[PDB]
Amino acid sequence: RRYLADKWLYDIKHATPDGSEQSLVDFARNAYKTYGLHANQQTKEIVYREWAPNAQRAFLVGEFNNWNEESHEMKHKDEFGVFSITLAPLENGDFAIPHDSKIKVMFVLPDGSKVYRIPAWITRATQPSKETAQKYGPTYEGRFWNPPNSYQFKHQRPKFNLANDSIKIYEAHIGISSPEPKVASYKEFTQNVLPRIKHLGYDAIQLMAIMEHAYYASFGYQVTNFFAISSRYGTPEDLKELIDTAHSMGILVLLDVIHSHASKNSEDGLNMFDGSDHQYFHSLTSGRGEHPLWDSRLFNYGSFEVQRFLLANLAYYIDVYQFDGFRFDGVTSMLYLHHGVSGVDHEALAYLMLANDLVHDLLPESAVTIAEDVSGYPTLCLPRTAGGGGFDYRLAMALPDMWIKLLKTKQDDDWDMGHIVHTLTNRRHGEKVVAYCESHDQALVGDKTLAFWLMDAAMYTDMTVLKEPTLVIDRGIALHKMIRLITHSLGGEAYLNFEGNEFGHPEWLDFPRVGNNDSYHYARRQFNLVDDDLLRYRHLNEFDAAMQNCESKHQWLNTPQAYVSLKHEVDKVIAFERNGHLFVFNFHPTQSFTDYRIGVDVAGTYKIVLNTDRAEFGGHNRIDEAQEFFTTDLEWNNRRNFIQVYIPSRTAIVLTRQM
Repeated sequence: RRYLADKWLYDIKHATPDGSEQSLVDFARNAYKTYGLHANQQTKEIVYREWAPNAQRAFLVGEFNNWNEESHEMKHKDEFGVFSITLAPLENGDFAIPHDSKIKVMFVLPDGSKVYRIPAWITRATQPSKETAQKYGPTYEGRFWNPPNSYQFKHQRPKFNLANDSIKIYEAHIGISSPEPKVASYKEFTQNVLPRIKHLGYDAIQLMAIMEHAYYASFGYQVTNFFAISSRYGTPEDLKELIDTAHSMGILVLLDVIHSHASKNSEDGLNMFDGSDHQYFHSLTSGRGEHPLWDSRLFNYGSFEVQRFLLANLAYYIDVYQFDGFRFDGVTSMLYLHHGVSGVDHEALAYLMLANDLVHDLLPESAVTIAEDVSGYPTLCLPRTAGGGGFDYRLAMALPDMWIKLLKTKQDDDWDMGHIVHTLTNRRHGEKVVAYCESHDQALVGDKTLAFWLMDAAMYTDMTVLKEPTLVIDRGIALHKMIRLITHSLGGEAYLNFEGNEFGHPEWLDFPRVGNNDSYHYARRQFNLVDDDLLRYRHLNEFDAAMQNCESKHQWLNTPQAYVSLKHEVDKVIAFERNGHLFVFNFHPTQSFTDYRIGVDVAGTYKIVLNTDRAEFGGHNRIDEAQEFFTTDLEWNNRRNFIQVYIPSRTAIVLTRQM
């Protein structure tokens, strides 16, 4: 439709001093090696460069020259609008700027006034002290990171081929990852939570809220400093070790990348960086719209230095931190000119195309990219040789709403099985999907988790092991396990789980904020319930670990769609097959079934590999897992063979073929 992607690539490849040709990787590597600030370890010189076309003069200031506005003026802009400076070593032979001290760049504007900014490619920035804040407000401060010894990676990236391998994703947030009302750290995650995720068996960790942001209750979505990992949890070397460690564990690490919008903050953010309304962002008079959920600003992808900035940002996280891939947030607001309330923004789309090219050129056959897109735009996840966007996956954001309607309005006798199957299997061919049954927003104040819809206030008295389950608690535990498993096996090409729902976390989540007196009482995760043996929460957690490890041995996610054979409206039973394996579910409120027939297409002997009625999962142990299920050579539910099962009221099972 438009050929902006190809025009922009020719200019990249002949942007050399002699006119000779270079590669796209060479462009983005030479950029993060040439822009920002860089120390020379052999001569002790330092070089700094900075794009700022609206500014007339530029001066580097900070603790290293006592914020002097005259002594370190940069050389005149070249024909591309870039200031530059070489700092000689001091007379004693030392670097002229000390390590982790505070710095700013000052610009003189056309009207002669002065503004103060954190440099745009800085690698660290920090929240102010209570004394500074009473005076100057809540603005963050930027730091010059030049340590005496940089962390040296010891492990290679894990062996991974995107086309062939499955990926199961644990969605996590560093700060809430403890039972205490506080902000937890990178090192605590490395030592206390990486083992829990390895026990549960996920392939990858999706890190939310890593790009730096000042407003905590925004869950990470309002970004201020793009080349800086967040300081409220620790330092750049702490994170490199966290990733080196996951890599030794065989775990890929992905970054939540927010390139859809930016914070409205001015001094600690990019809004009005060089004084003007039109450097990184579209001007307000351009009428190019606003984000419908977040008070924010939007980028101008057509500027050559903005392409250099965002593309170097991707190569920097891959090369310098050894991240393995990305989830792009807010894709629905980027794709459309009305930002989600059918007319497409082709400049924003061309940037995502070039971004997918670079990332796959950097790690041939291994790199991963994912999209957050409510709308479901077609061709987003097809390759570039076929005209596509180049994404590998998208999220399945409609599924959680099906379960809420069921519990609020219907008696148990009146559940509709055919409606449940249709919702889970409706996806577009060639465009792979990440599925889940409740989202990180459903866990918040004012909302209700799955667990609360099922059992209500009786969770605060009758979740004890000491008394036999009441009628309400028995019903509730069984349904919580059945809902996750049918989502995992029937609903997509990858899986996702939000921290805490793997065990039925009660009550709600709430960050510190004005309406609760900045209370951290609900800004935490009661991992301690999993560790208490007088309660039933551990029953749900042990079920989750068994689900994930089953998939890694018997692949079923990154494979073709399932064939479904049953969905009965008076008995309330569902059954299907995928990548050669078999799945069965019974939802009836009072009746248990003996000798129920189930269909199967490849003859042989089958054995159960997962079962929800285990006592260790809170069940009543009515089901015998040592049984061999031989196939009968007779057609059933449109398959070539069948087996016969016993399934009590409210239980589910999975089976595979013995070679």
